[PDB]
Amino acid sequence: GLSDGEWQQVLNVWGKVEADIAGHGQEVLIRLFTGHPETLEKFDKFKHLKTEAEMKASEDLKKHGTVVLTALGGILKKKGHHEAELKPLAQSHATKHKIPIKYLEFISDAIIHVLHSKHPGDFGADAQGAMTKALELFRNDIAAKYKELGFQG
Ligand code: HEM
Repeated sequence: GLSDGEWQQVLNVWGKVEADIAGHGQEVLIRLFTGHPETLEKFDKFKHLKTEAEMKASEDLKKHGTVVLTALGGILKKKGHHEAELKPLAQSHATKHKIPIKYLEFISDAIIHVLHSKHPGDFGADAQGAMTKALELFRNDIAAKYKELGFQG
């Protein structure tokens, strides 16, 4: 788990995201889609986006970014006590959306990238460490739910 100090760092970093949830969410999804085009194919409603310019101009993509980061933020604020929040997300992502855990790794990495991109010099080594642990815990708890379901891809 994370220490109390680590959780405080995570939620301090999260304040940056909360100042511009839509902008952070958009950039995270664009980073995901451009770095890993296979991920776009899981989204019937984003498949039509043929260029990054189109992605940037998509108001629905920004909207989904808000949905994604709002859900993640609610989970992070539980500081690991997130079974009720996380279980349904894991199950919808496995059973309905068919999202391999690899893609959760990709989006976790995208979040770290976007934080540095939007806040260069203001996302310190301790902060990166703590946020990485939180995202690993999130991913790992999802992975346990995936194993329960026998879901791979
Ligand atoms: C931080 C990690 C993620 C969070 C917090 C998150 C959150 C959400 C939420 C709240 C929804 C709407 C409710 C639901 O269907 O459960 C959703 C829908 C969806 N998610 Fe995720 N998600 C994450 C990662 C991913 C990734 C990596 C992919 C694919 C590469 C993905 C694919 C989808 C798809 C296809 C939908 C349905 C979208 C629609 O057509 O409305 N998610 N996600």
